[PDB]
Amino acid sequence: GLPRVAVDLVAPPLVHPHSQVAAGAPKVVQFRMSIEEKKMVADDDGTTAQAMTFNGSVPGPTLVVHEGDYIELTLVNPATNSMPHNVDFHAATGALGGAGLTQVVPGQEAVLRFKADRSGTFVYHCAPAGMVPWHVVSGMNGALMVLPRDGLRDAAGAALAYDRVYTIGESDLYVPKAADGNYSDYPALASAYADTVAVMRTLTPSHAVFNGAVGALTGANALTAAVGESVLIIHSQANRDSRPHLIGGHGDWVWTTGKFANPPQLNMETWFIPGGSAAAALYTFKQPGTYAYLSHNLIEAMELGAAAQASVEGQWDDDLMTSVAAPGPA
Ligand SMILES: [Cu+2]
Ligand SMILES: [Cu+2]
Repeated sequence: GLPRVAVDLVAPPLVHPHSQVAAGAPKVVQFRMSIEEKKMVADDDGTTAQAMTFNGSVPGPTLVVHEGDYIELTLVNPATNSMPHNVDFHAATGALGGAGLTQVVPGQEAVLRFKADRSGTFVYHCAPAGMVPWHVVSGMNGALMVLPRDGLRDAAGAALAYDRVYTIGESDLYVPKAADGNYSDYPALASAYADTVAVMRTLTPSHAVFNGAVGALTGANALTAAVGESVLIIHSQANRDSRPHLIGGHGDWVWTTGKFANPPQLNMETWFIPGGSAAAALYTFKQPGTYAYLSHNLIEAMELGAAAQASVEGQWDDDLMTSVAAPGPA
């Protein structure tokens, strides 16, 4: 040289713691882680896944820181576981972131560282190579954151714150288934892876868720818171896207993317885220119750898952518302 520281861690959702613102210164821271893977479951048924894551968871844791510172871481892976991992982151720169370096494987571880710177929230995440895615888716991753320183614121410136936171894451896833358908388962892882891837491719897823598962957150777991317060948430895723958212518520513020620187825106519703990344947112618450957271789409958330838741518490018122018446027628 510166110172360283360481831281711790925791888981888711938651975161851891821381513161925101511161013163312180830167430184470194540391852381560690571980891764784981595982397986688981896712848802418830059971378913588961495996896953992966870182620690464990888903898602892863886250871381935171611131811106510147650186861271460291370480891573581881273980052994046990297986695978490897690583881571991437987001954030840172280079390588990628770281991744390469880281790677680781298983056992181983490583560480780384870176620175942171930137711121816111962113895522881481795995991867490884091939694977990455697977990972891332598974788971993983877461876120871271850163824141610134010162713280936151618105647109214107013113310131713102928251319290718381938471975270968530888412895742997505894927697973596967067977033939018958258923778914497947496985154990281992690887076986698973292959287937896853295938578924993734386708894309778608398965588932988504947130954290892881478904438920987771828721118840217990778921988350928481218260018414018033514020818261923151963150878321894441890675891958894817888513968106877220928451428911018731718204956112317030935112951122978305996340870163822171720117512105935121316011218210828203838802947112977104993217895937990868994360974111964141814131818221617160018112018323119470529960718530838821978631995404919205628803378906995815518811268906797948994503878502968741947261718771718251417280018181119521019535016025616002019522019823017146119631229804128825016577
Ligand atoms: Cu991994
Ligand atoms: Cu990435």
